[PDB]
Amino acid sequence: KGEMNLNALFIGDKAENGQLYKDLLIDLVDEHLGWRQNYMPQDMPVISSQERTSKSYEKTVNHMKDVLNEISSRMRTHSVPWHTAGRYWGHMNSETLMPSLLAYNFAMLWNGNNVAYESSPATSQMEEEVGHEFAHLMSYKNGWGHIVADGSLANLEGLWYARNIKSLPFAMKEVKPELVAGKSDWELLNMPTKEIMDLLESAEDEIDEIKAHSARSGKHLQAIGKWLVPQTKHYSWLKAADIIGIGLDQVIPVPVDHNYRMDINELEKIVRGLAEEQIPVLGVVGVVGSTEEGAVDSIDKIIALRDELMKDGIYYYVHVDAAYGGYGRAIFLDEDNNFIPYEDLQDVHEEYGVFKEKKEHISREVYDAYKAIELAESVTIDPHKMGYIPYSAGGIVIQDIRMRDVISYFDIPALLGAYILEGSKAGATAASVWAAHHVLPLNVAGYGKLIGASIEGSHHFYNFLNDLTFKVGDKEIEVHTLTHPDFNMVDYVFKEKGNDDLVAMNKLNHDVYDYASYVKGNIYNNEFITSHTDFAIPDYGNSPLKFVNSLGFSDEEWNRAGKVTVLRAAVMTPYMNDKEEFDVYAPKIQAALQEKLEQIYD
Amino acid sequence: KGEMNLNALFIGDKAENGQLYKDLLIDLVDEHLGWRQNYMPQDMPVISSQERTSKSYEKTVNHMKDVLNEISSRMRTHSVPWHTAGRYWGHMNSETLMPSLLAYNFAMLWNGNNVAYESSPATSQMEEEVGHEFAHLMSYKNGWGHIVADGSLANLEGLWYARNIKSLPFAMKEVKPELVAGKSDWELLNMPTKEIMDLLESAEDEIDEIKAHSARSGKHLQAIGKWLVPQTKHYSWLKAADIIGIGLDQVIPVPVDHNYRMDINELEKIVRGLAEEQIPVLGVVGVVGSTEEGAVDSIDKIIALRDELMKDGIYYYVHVDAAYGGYGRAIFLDEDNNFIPYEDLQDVHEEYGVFKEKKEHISREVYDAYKAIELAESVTIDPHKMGYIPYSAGGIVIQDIRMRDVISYFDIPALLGAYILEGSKAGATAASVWAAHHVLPLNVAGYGKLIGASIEGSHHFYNFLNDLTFKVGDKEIEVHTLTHPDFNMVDYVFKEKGNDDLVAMNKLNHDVYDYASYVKGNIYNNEFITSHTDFAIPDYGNSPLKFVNSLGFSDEEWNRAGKVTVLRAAVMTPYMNDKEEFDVYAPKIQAALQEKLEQIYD
Ligand SMILES: Cc1ncc(COP(=O)(O)O)c(CNN[C@@](C)(Cc2ccc(O)c(O)c2)C(=O)O)c1O
Ligand SMILES: Cc1ncc(COP(=O)(O)O)c(CNN[C@@](C)(Cc2ccc(O)c(O)c2)C(=O)O)c1O
Repeated sequence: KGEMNLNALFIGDKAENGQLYKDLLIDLVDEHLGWRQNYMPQDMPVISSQERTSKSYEKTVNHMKDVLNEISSRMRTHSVPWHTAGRYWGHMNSETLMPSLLAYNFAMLWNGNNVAYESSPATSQMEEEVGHEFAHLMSYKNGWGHIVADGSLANLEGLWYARNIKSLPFAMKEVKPELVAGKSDWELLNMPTKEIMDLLESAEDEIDEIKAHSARSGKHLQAIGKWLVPQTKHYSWLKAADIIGIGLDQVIPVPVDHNYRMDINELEKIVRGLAEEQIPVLGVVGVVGSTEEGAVDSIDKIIALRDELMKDGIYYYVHVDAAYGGYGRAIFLDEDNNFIPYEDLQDVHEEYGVFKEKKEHISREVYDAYKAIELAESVTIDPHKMGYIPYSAGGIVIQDIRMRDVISYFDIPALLGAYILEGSKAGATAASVWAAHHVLPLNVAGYGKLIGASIEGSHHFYNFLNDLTFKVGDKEIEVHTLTHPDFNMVDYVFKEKGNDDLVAMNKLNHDVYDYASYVKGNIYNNEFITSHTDFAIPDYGNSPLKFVNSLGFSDEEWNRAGKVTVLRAAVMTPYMNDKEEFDVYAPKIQAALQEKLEQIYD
Repeated sequence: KGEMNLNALFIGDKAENGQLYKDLLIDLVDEHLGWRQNYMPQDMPVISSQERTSKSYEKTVNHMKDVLNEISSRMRTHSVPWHTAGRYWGHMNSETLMPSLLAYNFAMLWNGNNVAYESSPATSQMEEEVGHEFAHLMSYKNGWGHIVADGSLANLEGLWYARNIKSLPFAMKEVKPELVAGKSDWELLNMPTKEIMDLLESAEDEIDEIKAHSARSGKHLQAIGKWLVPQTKHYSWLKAADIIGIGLDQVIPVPVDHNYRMDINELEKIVRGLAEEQIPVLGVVGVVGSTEEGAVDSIDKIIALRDELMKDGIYYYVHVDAAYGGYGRAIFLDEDNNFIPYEDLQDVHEEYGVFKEKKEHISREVYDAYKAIELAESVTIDPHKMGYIPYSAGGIVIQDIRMRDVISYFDIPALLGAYILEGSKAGATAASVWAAHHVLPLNVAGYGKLIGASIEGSHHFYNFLNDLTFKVGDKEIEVHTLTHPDFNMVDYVFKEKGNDDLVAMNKLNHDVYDYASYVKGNIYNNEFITSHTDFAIPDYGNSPLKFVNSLGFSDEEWNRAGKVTVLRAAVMTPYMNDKEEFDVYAPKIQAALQEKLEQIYD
């Protein structure tokens, strides 16, 4: 429809569109109450007119008012103001899409459970569409998807899929050896996922028994392999191994590079060596959007490697943790859902308003990674992150809908609970995601413009911080950024011009956070709020060494400190894409930081 | 505060309190927008006055209106009208508490994540209170609890707790044998949960290593035991075994009686025999509130047995699945949180308005079961069920807060995600439960009156159906109820006076449902809606035999049909507690059923 103002799809940092929200909220509530009054309209109201004027009613209503007044006080005292544009530079949390908030409230009035079509048939159809929409976002042909409570529970379901998938070859031999005839025990534990599926889908009257001898029985859980994850992974993955059964001991950290993306060379070493040891890879986890750095792993090279190892009879499952950057793929899809060629990206992004300045914003290495998500088997995608959908809304997407039969217990499912890890779920959550996917198409005409604004605002902050020098009473403090953002997270540190004590930078940056957080002061009066993370050698290795040395520290001071405290800003605000609007909040950030540093040292 | 009208704590079956809802909704939204405008009030609105009058804005707003209009159409076409009182007699779904709906919407405007205190400190304190409130509901002293996305995910976390708990004895010997010195391998796999906890809490500088050798490593998952569940259990438990690692093969169905409650004698047989086989019980699952019958298992006798077997060195973990009836315990607690003596129940329930007619409504056998929930280790409680809190809100409660350290990864937790199975969670979900727990105390002064009304309305329907005879063209059809409700679910069947074909009753009852559902007709025009369930011998055994024979069928016709189709009504409406209000909807149900049966046969 030509052009779409994102400035109307949010309530606003200063409640600029608060009447629009309130008016559409009331219009929707009024439509639900009309539905209610006109279901069995011959029935007269059970709550009488005199009951609603009684003292019993007034005392109950006044008590509700007192409880809601206490919720209001606590929420307006101890809550964080990330709705503001150029003052919040911290965690992956900004404003949520008004269409989604309006739709959750509307559907919550029906209280539908999506575990069963019978409970809410309309919210259930919406969830199936949302999964078919998640598949077409990931270019998965004949794929599927479902909303998960959170992204940690979706990462778990991924391991559930793979755990049960690698267990199927061995089980097939134990129930219908005919399917896996002439196959070495090790050729079974290195069978491609497509073949395992094609075989199972062939044995119609045997799928149940093959699955009864699968990992669902509890056997072969240590034999299916070792889960390979980036070392800078999320604890959801550690927890996933513990719960699924493989155990934390069958998790191997794959080292990351100085851009904090998995070292594909090192992955090759780990995989090839474990295969010489005849131990399989249950699977490798690729991360698009790192928890602390916004780093996009080279899914392109992870999948390229898989192909090269298949010639040597080694296959691994690939699950993409795109909890953060999954919605980010929309910046690469046209209105016909085709991946835009890179040579045309900058031109298409000017035609659609994704980016306001015609320059490179996305590296071909991140483009190539986002593209190869279609060759992976499963993806964790979190609407409650860069989908700007309200919590709790996570998501999983599978490359082949048939895969759901490896998790299946017993067309739109009539019992989604028999195709998912969780049980009872809100259909309001589905209406929230469907509304957002329908106001904002999962392409360059909708979510692309929103993610583009997040990225362009991250780049303006990056360029602002890379020239920031202060002056705190004969103490010049310079700001230094960690790496060029692969998405929209800009990490940064503060340093005294001539302090070669990393423990002193790690204390400067800890003190900047302390002031830029609830730790010190009232959060309703903080002029700049940011996030903090420690990069410790136990988990990050010497991946930050290049950075620490660039700032003038030694490899011994690094091993002495044991870590670097980095400040993190996931720029999810969609208001700082315009350099002009950023240049208003620029002096407001510098002035705030000066005072903050001036309180730290005096 | 004397007396509390529940008729003001709901929007209404005919939107009687829709202005109150809308007015408190707008008052709350207005309080949030004021908070937003007055955080950094020196900042001028980024969305300009002219932007909000532009055609770009109007076209975007009109598209949002069109999407929300499509959600409205689909939701008002294919949704179920359970808000009505005496016309919906089906699944555990009625109206949700207005205080909770108002509070979710208010807190959703802050979009707080409860996985971390830093994200929303106010919603996080509310969740800790809600868990301390769940513990005092279950009389757990020094206990704790947390909100789970759903009850299936809470049942999983229970198995996570027990799986890791039984694994601790063996692991203790492998890291600090000193703690479990002089203990047989089998005395370790039959150690009481308190001792395992007291031992682990003693080895301060070793807990991490003991846990690293626990089931979290992936070892000893088949050695920890067999999970014992009622045969009429929920598939969440089957799924839980598959995911946790023990596997579906280590799940033993314990047979139920003709009241569809676990046969404690049969449990004794299974437990004692498996102990002679030297195979441990990972744990036994007790169910308060059955999925299809509303049956309360004798936790009293399950725990009594545990004590008796401990003399023979056999201990089992007990997890209570009170997803449905957990909130039901409030009907037994005084304003000082003491369990009311049974001899006084009827008198206290008249003093508090829990029951309007002074008669027995709760059997001493259900009282005794609800009381012994305090001796169990963990309980699944679903606010999104009989807590009348909106979906998705489930819950877990642990008898000892220290138990969280067996699941712990790394005062109010500063990272609840390291004490729970899930990750990112809505703080709005917490504000919804906290609001309900604060308007309705978890005792006889709040939730007791609501659950009492649900139960008294279930009893009036039970007594109505037990004398219901029709007349469909020389075909007299009589209604027969399954069992006396243990909570608020009344199961029932329809039968032709002289049809001894159970397959014909199972078709009569299937046809009654077909008409009383979305299967046949428009659901906005259904005058009576009910639920259906098949009781098959594979899962229910000969537990329905007494019932089928009472209706005049033979033990051969039972084995021929293989099942009985039962109609189910979980009376969660709080409006039918008054016989006078029920007697209005009584003729409206009989008239509807007559027509329904008259369509089936002609
Ligand atoms: C890269 C990555 N993958 C998966 C997940 C798990 O997702 P989910 O939270 O839905 O279960 C994550 C985790 N992301 N969540 C955060 C960023 C949440 C958070 C927000 C604000 C805070 O103040 C804190 O402390 C946490 C997390 O780190 O857990 C992920 O990053
Ligand atoms: C006794 C019992 N225990 C645990 C659970 C799992 O709880 P959760 O749903 O929160 O994950 C259940 C399941 N209860 N859910 C229902 C009753 C849901 C449902 C409502 C309406 C419908 O039309 C259908 O089909 C299902 C279920 O049976 O799954 C439980 O009963």
